[PDB]
Amino acid sequence: TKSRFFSDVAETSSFVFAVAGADDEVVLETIRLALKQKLGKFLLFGKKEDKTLTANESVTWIQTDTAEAAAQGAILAVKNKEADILVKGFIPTATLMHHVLKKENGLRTDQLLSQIAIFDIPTYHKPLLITDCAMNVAPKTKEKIAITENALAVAHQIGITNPKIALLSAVEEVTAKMPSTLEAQEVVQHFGNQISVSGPLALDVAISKEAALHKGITDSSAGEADILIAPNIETGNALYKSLVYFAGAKVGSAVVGAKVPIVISSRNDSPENKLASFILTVRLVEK
Amino acid sequence: TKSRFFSDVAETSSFVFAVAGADDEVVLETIRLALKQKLGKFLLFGKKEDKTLTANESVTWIQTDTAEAAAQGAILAVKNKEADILVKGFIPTATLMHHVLKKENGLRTDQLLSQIAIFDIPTYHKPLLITDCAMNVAPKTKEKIAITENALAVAHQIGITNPKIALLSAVEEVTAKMPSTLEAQEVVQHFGNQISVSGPLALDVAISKEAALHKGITDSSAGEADILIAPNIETGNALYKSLVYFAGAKVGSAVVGAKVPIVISSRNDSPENKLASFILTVRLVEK
Ligand code: NI
Ligand code: NI
Ligand code: NI
Ligand code: NI
Repeated sequence: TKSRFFSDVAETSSFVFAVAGADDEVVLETIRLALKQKLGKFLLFGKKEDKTLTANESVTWIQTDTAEAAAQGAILAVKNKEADILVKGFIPTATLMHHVLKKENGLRTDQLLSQIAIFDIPTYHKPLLITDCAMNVAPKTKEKIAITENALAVAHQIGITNPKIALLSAVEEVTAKMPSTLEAQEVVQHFGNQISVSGPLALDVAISKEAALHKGITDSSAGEADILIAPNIETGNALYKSLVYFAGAKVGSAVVGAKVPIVISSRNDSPENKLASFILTVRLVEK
Repeated sequence: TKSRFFSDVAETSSFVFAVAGADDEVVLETIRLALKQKLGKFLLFGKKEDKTLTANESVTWIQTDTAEAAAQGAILAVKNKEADILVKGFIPTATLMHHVLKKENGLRTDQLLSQIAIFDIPTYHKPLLITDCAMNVAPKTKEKIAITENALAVAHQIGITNPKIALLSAVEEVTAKMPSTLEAQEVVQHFGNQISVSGPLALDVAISKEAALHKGITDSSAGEADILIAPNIETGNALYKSLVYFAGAKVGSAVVGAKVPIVISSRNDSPENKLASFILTVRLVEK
């Protein structure tokens, strides 16, 4: 038997999702699913109301004929404590973040923003957090620190014990030929022994006891990573997708580091994984 | 029912493997397995003979007390047409390649060398080639071309029809923020319509019809990639490992682009996957 982050017991909740661009089924489907299980309530900023959806007592529609004003309103709702979670609707991520990063809008803090995802992978025995798979493109040491910090906050917020973090690379030898290894090393040195952080580690070493041993790695944090820190966006994303498409993984994803959790789902995500993202952000709301 | 590259019918063969540093079980185990099914014959350059192994009529032992001379002999055996396949034994990859790349040793050609791997993934329906997962660290456009060229040669040599190639990235929007996308684009433009090459593509788009459609990608080469070209080593390697450790994949791997196929297996690989690498290189030998 394994540990699962997403159980068959529906998290319920009264938190408010502000949806920036509540249009198109790719956006609405997830909202329906949430309502079905009462995951929370919704503030919808959109062009064309779905009056079959907005009849729900937990739904309120805010007409916005502009993607600009759609992001703008959803952002302000959160700023004013009217919504707990920011959700990107049918608009570009660039448009949402342009407003999210606007300091006067008060969502930004000192932290780098980063995407993070939590996976239930049937061939793993516990939940796996992977970051950053969708936002930070080529983070260097400083950014990787912040990304790891955000991962830590997330682990703590959602009840992952004392997480084992693995800075991912292609090898565990630190070499000038492969900067990801060097940056991995310097991230590890930032934290020292404050947390269980290690790397550079290839993936096998990070999540397989057998592989570690075969590579002469003898501790008990190897093969048990709770959090992987991608070396670059392409690695994080490939990994994310292989888990979903080949490993049969269930995954919830969010952008963290702002005053509220942000959902930024992609067009390809299954309704189930997009719901899972809602659930994750609900689990991330600390009052 | 799916197509499998590695069948239950054992490829047999009379080709000769030259093993550079035939020592330690991590190296020998694979050789035993090959012998069991008569995959081919062996020229072993090693420190300490295994006389239980070398009694085999298909095995000949060449005493070498140096990793240097171990690589050196295995290389010369291939140069002289005494062996068909070069296998790295219990020595560093750096030591093997130092001799492999020595032009006077005649293994090198005009081509970039690259690692490539062929996967049978139960949740995919046909074999998947992924490159480069272990050698080229940060290939740019020129290198990615060569890598793709090597992939093409490999596809042709092993009977993969007209392969669909996908230049992998985190997104399909080409942007200056993410050079992998730009380089992907320029690789695609090198080939034009000579082959089915496309990208930048995130992984979902490359190997899932459903995902492509969800992203407004309407052809019939999407969701059917036969070959993925990694944007960088960390992505290729992560992908390789997730397939093995999470997707239950069977995988054979080789370094290609030299006069003979080269096996460079890692300490963590299962004996089965290492055998699979032997089989792949047997399949790669063209006389
Ligand atoms: Ni606490
Ligand atoms: Ni520091
Ligand atoms: Ni032909
Ligand atoms: Ni060109």
